[PDB]
Order: sequence, then C-alpha cells, then structure tokens
Amino acid sequence: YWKTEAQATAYIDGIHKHLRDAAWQHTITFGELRGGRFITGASSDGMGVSNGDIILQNFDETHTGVSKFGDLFGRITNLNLFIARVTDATYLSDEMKNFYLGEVYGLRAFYYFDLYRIYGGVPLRLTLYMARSTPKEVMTQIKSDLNKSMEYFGNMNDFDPYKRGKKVYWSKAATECLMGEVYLWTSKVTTGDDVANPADLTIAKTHLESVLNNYNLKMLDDFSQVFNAKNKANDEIIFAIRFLEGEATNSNGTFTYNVGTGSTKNRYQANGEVFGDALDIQNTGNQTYEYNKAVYQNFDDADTRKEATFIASYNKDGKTGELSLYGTHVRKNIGYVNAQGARVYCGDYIFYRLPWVYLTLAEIANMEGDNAAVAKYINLVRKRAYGNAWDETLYAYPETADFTTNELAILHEKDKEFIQEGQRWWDLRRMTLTKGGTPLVFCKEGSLLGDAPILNKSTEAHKLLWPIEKTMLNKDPALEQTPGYK
Repeated sequence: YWKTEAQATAYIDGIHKHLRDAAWQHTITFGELRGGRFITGASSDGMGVSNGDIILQNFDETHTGVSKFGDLFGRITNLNLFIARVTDATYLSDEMKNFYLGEVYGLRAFYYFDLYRIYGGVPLRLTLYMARSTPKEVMTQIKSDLNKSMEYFGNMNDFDPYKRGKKVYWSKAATECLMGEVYLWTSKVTTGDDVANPADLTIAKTHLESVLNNYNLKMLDDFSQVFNAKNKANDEIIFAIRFLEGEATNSNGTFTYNVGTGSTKNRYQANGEVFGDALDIQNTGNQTYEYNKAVYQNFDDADTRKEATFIASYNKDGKTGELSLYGTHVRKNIGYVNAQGARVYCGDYIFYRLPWVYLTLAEIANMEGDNAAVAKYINLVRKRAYGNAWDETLYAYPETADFTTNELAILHEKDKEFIQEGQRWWDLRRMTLTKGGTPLVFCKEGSLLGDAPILNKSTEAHKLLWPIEKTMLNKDPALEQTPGYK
C-alpha cells in the first residue's frame, strides 16, 4: 500500500515511539514491581502508592495488574503490517529494507517475549476472538523471529546507519542481547509445555559474547555517567528508549517527593540540613513508588551506585538531634533542569547495557560450573561501582564452588546495578537456588530481607503468570483464564 521510502521510514519512527510509550510497562510494571522490594500504603512523602496489588502479589480475575494483555497487540499488528508491506517493496534499497526488517522482526520477538513471561500462552497475531496459543507455540514464534532478525541484519553491526539516532533504534546488537535473554530463560524455566532446555545455554552464550566482542562496547568509569541525560547513547549502552524534552518525558518524578504538599521537604538530609528541594525537581514530583529502605541500606557507602541511585531523607530526634533513615528517593535517571529552571524527566530508558551482558554471562557460567568466570564478571561490575574506593580485600567476590552462593551473588549484584531497570521480577522467576532447582521467587533467599519467600510454592505457583480480566473473558469466548487462577 506504500509507494515511498519516506513512508516506510516514518512508520519505523512510529514503531519506535509506540515502543517508547510501552517502556514504563516493560521496565517498571513487568520488570520491577513484583520484585519484593517496594513498600505499600503511604510513602515516606505521605501519599498512597500506586499499583499496590501488583506489589503485594494480589492477583486474580478482578486484580490483573494490567488490562488487555498490556495493550501490546495494537503495536504487534503494526509490526505485522510493516512486514507484509515491506518484504517485497521495490522503493527501498536492499540495505535499508533488510535493516528495517531486522528491526521489526526483532521488536516482534521483544513484545512476544514480555507476553510469554507475563502470561505464558497468548493469542498469536501475525497477519479479535482468537484463542491463546500454548507457551511452546509462542516461544517457537519468538525464536523464529529472532533468527529472521539476524538473517536480515546480516553483517550490518552499525548502530546508526542512517544517522537517525545512535542506540535509540533497534539494532543487530539488540537482537543478540534479546537472544541472550530468551535462550538463557528457556535454558532454565519451564512454562506450560515449553520445557527448560539446557542445550540453549550455548546459544545464549555465543550471542552475549558476540555483544561483548564485536560492537566496540565499553563500560564507563563513572556509574552516574551511564544515565546522565547529557551523555546519552554512550559506549556502555546497547539499546535505550529516547525521551526528549518537548516531545515525550517519563514518570521518573513519581519516585521522588512532592514539594507542594508532601512531608519529605520538612525532614533532613544526611548532613543534617533541612531536605527542602534537595533534588531540584521543584513541584514536578511525587512519591507514589518507593523502595523499602533496606534496598538503600544494602549498599556500602563506598559503592558509588548508592548516592547515584538514591538520596535519603531522615528524621531528627527532638532530644538528641540524632538522624534516623526515614525515606529514600530515586535520582538515578531524572533527566535535567533546563535553562528556564524546570526539571525535565527526559532520562532515556535503557533496555540493554554492558554490565547486563556481564551478569547474564555470569549466570550462564554458574550453570556450566565455571566458578572462576562467575567471579570475574561480578568483580568487573563491582570494581566499577566502588570507583577509587575499590579494595579487593573488602569488596571482591571470592570464587566458590557453591552454586547457591554464586546465584545469590549474581542476583544481589543485579539488585544493586539495575534499580529501576526492570530486572528483579525476571531474575526471581529465572534464577534457581541450586542447579536444576527451585526458582528463587519461591525461596526465602530471593526476598529482600531473607526471611520469607515472595511466593508460597504450595499455594501460589499459579501466580508466576498473570491472570486476565473477567470482563475480557466474558466478552471474548475464545480466551481462557491463565492456568490455575479461579
């Protein structure tokens, strides 16, 4: 139905902006909230927090977290349409056609992999009132799409071949990262009829090592520079969602405080000074998402990620003047203050960056038994974190044959490295207490405090997957409820 290069390229831009619009759901709703480290009730700043049912694992046919399969099928159908229209188009160069098709097959895998991890089986729309396909059928499609993505990208490793925006359009590296994520997952996790297959580890490994070796990627010396809105598309980043002042901004202000009406402003900073507007966010913020303060307290003070990620607010004892930790507030990726003095939340949403590749390879190493490589990759990330304070004697991970110690060390490094970057729920589903053993979501060792499992395996096994709404079930008789829910 199209006649020109301009139209195809416009549609590619549109595909990316719709992907931007799903970034909060991908990273925060799906990746973070069920991770066992958010508070509920009133935040430190005084406001009832959002999504409390997701956070509490309260899931059933009237508490579904998101509606309409996360509203992703509209996006998917635009990908299908692009593929149908462009596959035999004669108005694009072979190079641009193949680059675009690489992107669009990659992104169709991306969306379906979120749907598989959240729901298991879902309708397979590739070309309403369609039945859910089985998890195996969905994963077959995901993997077919990833292979087609690589086939189209071929040898084009360039991140920015048309100079439209480096690292903010999908790329060959991004597909390789996704393959690393997908094949590791299927190596370790059974969902319905899609049975864990250790043969997949080798494929994950090859693609992640390719990412390390073939794209000129490098970890930055300064953790904060990774996220800095004035240092975007830097050498550590593989693929990020672009937020741009005057076009689209994100909701990272909701992890802060409300200067207008909240209580944080009247508490204190670590130095004893009144908190006020310590982040320079004016009245742009609220505190409707907040990490349990143990997340902050888990960092050593010599770990630069601590104050890069968080600012703390304190109560001061009326008698003794002693400060006690009260709330924490996320300043990891809150953009900048513009020339007019307004806070703009245009921090990019990074989906893949290099330390993720390292900790993912660490997890593969743990599966192999390559204890030396587990330690290597953990220490690469730690050494960067501690900066000029790095001291192997205090902070280095010593190698060990104990699978559990290694798996937990990798989780706890991801827990520190990837605050607000959408990993922990996935890590809890995927990582296991022992080789071939119980998912960490069912073990007290996976919880923030170490005291009780996030899910009870004997009563809550069905809550690994998310339910769909009663109203949708009533309107669409093709659909069945996610397994095990009433």
